[PDB]
Amino acid sequence: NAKDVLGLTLLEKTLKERLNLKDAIIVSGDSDQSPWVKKEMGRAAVACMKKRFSGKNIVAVTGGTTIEAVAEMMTPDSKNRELLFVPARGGLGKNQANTICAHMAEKASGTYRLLFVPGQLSQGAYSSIIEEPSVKEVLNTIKSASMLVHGIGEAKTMAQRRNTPLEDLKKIDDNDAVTEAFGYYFNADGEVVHKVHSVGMQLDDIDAIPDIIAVAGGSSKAEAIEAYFKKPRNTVLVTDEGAAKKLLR
Amino acid sequence: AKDVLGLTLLEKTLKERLNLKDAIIVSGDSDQSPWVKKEMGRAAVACMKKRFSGKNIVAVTGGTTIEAVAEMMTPDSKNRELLFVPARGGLGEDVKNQANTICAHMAEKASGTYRLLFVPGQLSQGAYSSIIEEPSVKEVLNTIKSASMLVHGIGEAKTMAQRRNTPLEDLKKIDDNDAVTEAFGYYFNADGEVVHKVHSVGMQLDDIDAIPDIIAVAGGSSKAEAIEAYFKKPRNTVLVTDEGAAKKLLR
Ligand SMILES: O=C[C@@H](O)COP(=O)(O)O
Ligand SMILES: [Cl-]
Ligand SMILES: [Cl-]
Ligand SMILES: [Cl-]
Repeated sequence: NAKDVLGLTLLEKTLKERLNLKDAIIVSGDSDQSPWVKKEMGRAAVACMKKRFSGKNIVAVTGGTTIEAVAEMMTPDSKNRELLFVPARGGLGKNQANTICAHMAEKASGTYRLLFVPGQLSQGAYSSIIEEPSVKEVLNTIKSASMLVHGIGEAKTMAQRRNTPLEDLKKIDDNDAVTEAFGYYFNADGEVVHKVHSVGMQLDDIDAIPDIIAVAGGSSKAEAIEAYFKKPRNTVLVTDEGAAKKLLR
Repeated sequence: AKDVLGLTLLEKTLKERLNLKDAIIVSGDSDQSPWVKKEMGRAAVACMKKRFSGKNIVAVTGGTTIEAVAEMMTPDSKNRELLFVPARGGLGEDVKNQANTICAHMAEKASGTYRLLFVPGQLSQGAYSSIIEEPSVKEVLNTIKSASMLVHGIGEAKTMAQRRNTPLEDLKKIDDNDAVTEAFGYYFNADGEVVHKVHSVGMQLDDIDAIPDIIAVAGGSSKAEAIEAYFKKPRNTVLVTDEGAAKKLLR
């Protein structure tokens, strides 16, 4: 067996003993060194998604480069189950999840619904917009997600990449954020320390989603991945040896 | 990973079909996706390390697939002794694809040692008779006879004949005799029978019987027929391949 000779089976067993994980899927290599490893995580994640699909599916997705790799490897479902894709969230104050969710849907021969992309407005304007019947319909669809597919990032990297207010950068630093996922920053114990001003999915909502698949790897993410899974998330992690071996040794 | 990708079942099907000691299959098709050759390299390396003894004499062939094995080689964590030797040579490859080049790269990457052997293919009878008696050549031939492992590729006959410097007379022979696969300078027909042997120093086909660990690394859809034909006879070999080849073979 390939997974036996590469040592992945024993490694996945141990990663699941260590982290709060429903299951672990580890591909060979370190994506920080070998770019194509992101594509193999993509392949593995798609295969995992397809094993979990029910007859009808609403799949919420995030917008980072590893989820893009999942979209690129997406293929139509052999079982022809019904597939609607949506972004898990949209920022307030470009939505990259929108791009990913459209690409993934086209690749799966599914359908999708995107979130509005507003200019800079007052809170009152945003509050009025989210109650608009057309917008509310997409938010309710996101609330009904049967699956979430998301990345995990280093906190400082994510906060700098965005256009994060100086007040919030200080909050993020001062509260020792180390990891980021779906618009939330968490500390080393996996506790929320800051949330991006967003619409769509909230951390409390993940509890009710039957299938959550986190796709994240590379040796530079070992600490972020460990922190995120310091609490139970009922999540299957698709990762690589880069991250898994650095975490476990 | 292999579970969700269906690779675990594919490997069992392939191992049975070809009578292999083991089959290891990686995701995708190296004909569409170049990185897949790198993953075959990685899996081959793991395979080699699983089978290393305390002291090792590893015979290596050339070609771009074994070069990918070399590229993916890393030092042994158990720090076992590793000497790499080219299994033959004088096969008419450009230097970049010669066993003598690949063996040295693999040794470097493994932090092992290596022996050089360069004896080109089209020496006169007199020059060839004289060169094979030179101490450096005789010594390395003896080392090759002692190989504890062989790592080799498998090619399509036509593809190999074309890439190599193959004399007009021998192309006809390879074609007339319906060769469909090639390995370490032997061309075989669909039944795994030798139909043309390249004259060269070093390991001969009968010698592989005494090598206890043989790892064949070859993939891509274009190779399914060649892989099938090579394994028509018992080879006591582990095959490292990809979805591109295995799925087409079992089609
Ligand atoms: O003898 C078989 C190999 O040289 C095949 O070369 P390749 O790995 O470039 O296909
Ligand atoms: Cl790697
Ligand atoms: Cl991502
Ligand atoms: Cl839409």
